Amino acid sequence: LITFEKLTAQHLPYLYEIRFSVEENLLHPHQIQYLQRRQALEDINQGGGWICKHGDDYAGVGFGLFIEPLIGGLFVKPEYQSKGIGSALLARVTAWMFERGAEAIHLTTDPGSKAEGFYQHHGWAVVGQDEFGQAELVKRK
Amino acid sequence: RHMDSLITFEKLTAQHLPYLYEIRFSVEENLLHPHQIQYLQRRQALEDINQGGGWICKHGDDYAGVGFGLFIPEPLIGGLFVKPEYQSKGIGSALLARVTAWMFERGAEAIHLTTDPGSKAEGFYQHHGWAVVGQDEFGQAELVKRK
Ligand SMILES: CC(C)(COP(=O)(O)OP(=O)(O)OC[C@H]1O[C@@H](n2cnc3c(N)ncnc32)[C@H](O)[C@@H]1OP(=O)(O)O)[C@@H](O)C(=O)NCCC(=O)NCCS
Ligand SMILES: CC(C)(COP(=O)(O)OP(=O)(O)OC[C@H]1O[C@@H](n2cnc3c(N)ncnc32)[C@H](O)[C@@H]1OP(=O)(O)O)[C@@H](O)C(=O)NCCC(=O)NCCS
Repeated sequence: LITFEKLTAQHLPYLYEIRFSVEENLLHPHQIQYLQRRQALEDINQGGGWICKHGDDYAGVGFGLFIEPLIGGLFVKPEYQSKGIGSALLARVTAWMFERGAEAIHLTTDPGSKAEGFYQHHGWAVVGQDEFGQAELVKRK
Repeated sequence: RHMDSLITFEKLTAQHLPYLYEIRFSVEENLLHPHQIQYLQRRQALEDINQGGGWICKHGDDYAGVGFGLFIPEPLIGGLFVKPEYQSKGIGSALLARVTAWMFERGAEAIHLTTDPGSKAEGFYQHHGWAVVGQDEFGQAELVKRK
């Protein structure tokens, strides 16, 4: 069955696997640096992540960070999308951020991507564009 | 006998995909460049693996190094990476030799690769008989090895 558990260092390979499985919100040049092992492990080790398994298959990953409160990543393999996994991960990360004391959470996403409407459906608002042309979204406590 | 019995080698298959990424992002030189992002997307990475020119190395139970050749679009070294903690143990040379021999056995008259100019890898390749022939469209050093 589908399980959600805390994302830990041992999940590093599967974080990459899920992240590179998606067909929208592909990795952009300015984001390469955050996947280098030392930085990816630092992100995981903030403790704001969950990973979803379908049996022994890794299905989705979501993590929040304080660097600034941010959704560091939210990705579900295409074959597991539209089953509630992304919403379940986002809800866990969002609650974690607010319990840590965040007043607002930020994220960026490809403008007009399916993810943009998904976040808006969950109460996030587009507030502009960053220097890289990504849509900036905010959710307040 | 030349290498610790703890170090084993497996033919690279689709099931190794997560560990290919893990090893690739562990290195501190020849970091991923913008023009190379596309080759890591799952469908493209699996297509690369499926050309059949790859091996992966484990140190004990820990994945340690990966190397793979391609014949399409042309004979190339598609990737060669060893985790920092497992470098200088013969793994990169072993993977390079395995891939190189497979390519030549299957008909390659020459193999090319690109690497960061002046990187440790550049000298490593030259030590194994590769020659710098120039630079590519991004300023990477282009190297060749001939049959
Ligand atoms: C975006 C993503 C994380 C969402 O996760 P998911 O598991 O597919 O989403 P869920 O199943 O939890 O929720 C989807 C549901 O939300 C609702 N929904 C989604 N977008 C909506 C919109 N624009 N308006 C109204 N409702 C919407 C729908 O009910 C939808 O169900 P449906 O697809 O069957 O029609 C996931 O699809 C994904 O990884 N996409 C590719 C990578 C990506 O863009 N990640 C975001 C990086 S910023
Ligand atoms: C480059 C890389 C693949 C080499 O693999 P490795 O497992 O560390 O190398 P090996 O143990 O098989 O061989 C190393 C030996 O090659 C020889 N060698 C290497 N560079 C040399 C040079 N410039 N001149 C002469 N001999 C050299 C040395 O004998 C060296 O021994 P040492 O490590 O004790 O000093 C690996 O270090 C790596 O992944 N580096 C980072 C990522 C990278 O640059 N990959 C290449 C992408 S194009």
